[PDB]
Amino acid sequence: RGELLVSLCYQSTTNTLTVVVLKARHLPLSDPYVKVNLYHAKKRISKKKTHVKKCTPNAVFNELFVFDIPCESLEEISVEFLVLDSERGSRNEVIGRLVLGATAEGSGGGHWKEICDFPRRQIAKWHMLCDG
Amino acid sequence: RGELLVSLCYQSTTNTLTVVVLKARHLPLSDPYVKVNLYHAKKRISKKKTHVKKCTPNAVFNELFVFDIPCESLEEISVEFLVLDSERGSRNEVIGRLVLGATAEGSGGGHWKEICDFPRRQIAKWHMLCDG
Amino acid sequence: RGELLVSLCYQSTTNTLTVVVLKARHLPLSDPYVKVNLYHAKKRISKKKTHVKKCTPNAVFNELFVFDIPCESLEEISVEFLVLDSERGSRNEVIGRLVLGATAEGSGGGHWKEICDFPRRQIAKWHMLCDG
Ligand SMILES: [Ca+2]
Ligand SMILES: [Ca+2]
Ligand SMILES: [Ca+2]
Ligand SMILES: [Ca+2]
Ligand SMILES: [Ca+2]
Ligand SMILES: [Ca+2]
Ligand SMILES: [Ca+2]
Ligand SMILES: [Ca+2]
Ligand SMILES: [Ca+2]
Ligand SMILES: [Cl-]
Ligand SMILES: [Cl-]
Ligand SMILES: [Cl-]
Ligand SMILES: [Cl-]
Ligand SMILES: [Cl-]
Ligand SMILES: [Cl-]
Ligand SMILES: [Cl-]
Ligand SMILES: [Cl-]
Ligand SMILES: [Cl-]
Ligand SMILES: [Cl-]
Ligand SMILES: [Cl-]
Ligand SMILES: [Cl-]
Ligand SMILES: [Cl-]
Ligand SMILES: [Cl-]
Ligand SMILES: [Cl-]
Ligand SMILES: [Cl-]
Ligand SMILES: [Cl-]
Ligand SMILES: [Cl-]
Ligand SMILES: [Cl-]
Ligand SMILES: [Cl-]
Ligand SMILES: [Cl-]
Ligand SMILES: [Cl-]
Ligand SMILES: [Cl-]
Ligand SMILES: [Cl-]
Ligand SMILES: [Cl-]
Ligand code: NA
Ligand code: NA
Ligand code: NA
Ligand code: NA
Ligand code: NA
Ligand code: NA
Repeated sequence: RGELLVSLCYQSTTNTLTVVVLKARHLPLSDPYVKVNLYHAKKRISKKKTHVKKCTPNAVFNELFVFDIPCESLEEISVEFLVLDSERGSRNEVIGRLVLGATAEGSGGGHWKEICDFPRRQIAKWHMLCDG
Repeated sequence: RGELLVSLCYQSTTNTLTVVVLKARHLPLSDPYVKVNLYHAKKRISKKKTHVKKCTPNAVFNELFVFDIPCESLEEISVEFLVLDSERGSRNEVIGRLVLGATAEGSGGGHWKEICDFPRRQIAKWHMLCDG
Repeated sequence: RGELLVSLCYQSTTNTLTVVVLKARHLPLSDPYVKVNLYHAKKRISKKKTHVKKCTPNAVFNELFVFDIPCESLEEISVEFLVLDSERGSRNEVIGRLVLGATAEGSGGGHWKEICDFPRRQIAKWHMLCDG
């Protein structure tokens, strides 16, 4: 399913979280874009999406987004990244998915821990994409 | 007048200020670029400009600039951002303006305070543009 | 030989180094790209390259790379940047070179010192390119 490079920074004193969708590579040619959903517990509270890159298994997005965090910490916040193939005339297929959050299974888990442990530091990591 | 997303980082021990013009959105189609002027008190001491994005109310610029700061603090330094419409054959019109500095009125004010309070941290914020 | 703007951040607790190739200017028109080699002592342990920008003495690359550092510090690590002209049908010529490392001669030297002195801070600097 490929890999996705993302950078996040938690502005702890101002309750914002900045998320940069940097690049994807080794995607399963597709016309990728990335959708970013922000959840508070299980409720989606915000969504963003990048521009689409045409016909390529590797795509530089470089898109920074700013999220408002409606609570005093990231404990119940999670971020969902969806790499989708833009296709006219049909529903866009999910190429891969990545979740970061306090209970996220590994990759996503450690990156989120670091984000919470180091507020105000932008941290970037490559993650393997899962089925979505 | 739209909005402009910018990130700044004050390298206090080396007297440089890095300014990233990230994106504009909801611009009043125009062919936007952004000009960045740096002032020490009321004297312009440096200027930069981005490339132009063609025919669009939303534009990803992603342009980082490095400014030399000729004094030991940011107390008398201010940064002026101008979103302009590139038009051949006439003076380019100012679509909107944003000022950050110690006496700047609100948005620009708080972002600058944070920049001075947190040297070496890159901080990004959306700002409403004013008439210019 | 022109100049190259690069930003680096040493994630000291996780042994990764993030390197952003931002822009080149005043290049000697060429079709520039940048190759980035990582050395541990004198052995190349990783390599990356940007996309190429066509026919221009100034080029925005904005490419972030993540390097694994196989040791506990940056003492014996160095990073080599090569600005090359992409040319079909012949070996691509090196337009300029830049080295950052503990024993690097000046520019590269001070930027690397700052990188080691300020782990987790992304630091950006313009450097003059040398013959390569
Ligand atoms: Ca808190
Ligand atoms: Ca498609
Ligand atoms: Ca599926
Ligand atoms: Ca000072
Ligand atoms: Ca125009
Ligand atoms: Ca006006
Ligand atoms: Ca160490
Ligand atoms: Ca060429
Ligand atoms: Ca040579
Ligand atoms: Cl790889
Ligand atoms: Cl979607
Ligand atoms: Cl969705
Ligand atoms: Cl929503
Ligand atoms: Cl939706
Ligand atoms: Cl945003
Ligand atoms: Cl937290
Ligand atoms: Cl990584
Ligand atoms: Cl909006
Ligand atoms: Cl202008
Ligand atoms: Cl002006
Ligand atoms: Cl000037
Ligand atoms: Cl001028
Ligand atoms: Cl970009
Ligand atoms: Cl600059
Ligand atoms: Cl200050
Ligand atoms: Cl904001
Ligand atoms: Cl110059
Ligand atoms: Cl090469
Ligand atoms: Cl090489
Ligand atoms: Cl290698
Ligand atoms: Cl090689
Ligand atoms: Cl990489
Ligand atoms: Cl070190
Ligand atoms: Cl510099
Ligand atoms: Na939000
Ligand atoms: Na579709
Ligand atoms: Na300057
Ligand atoms: Na004009
Ligand atoms: Na590596
Ligand atoms: Na060649």
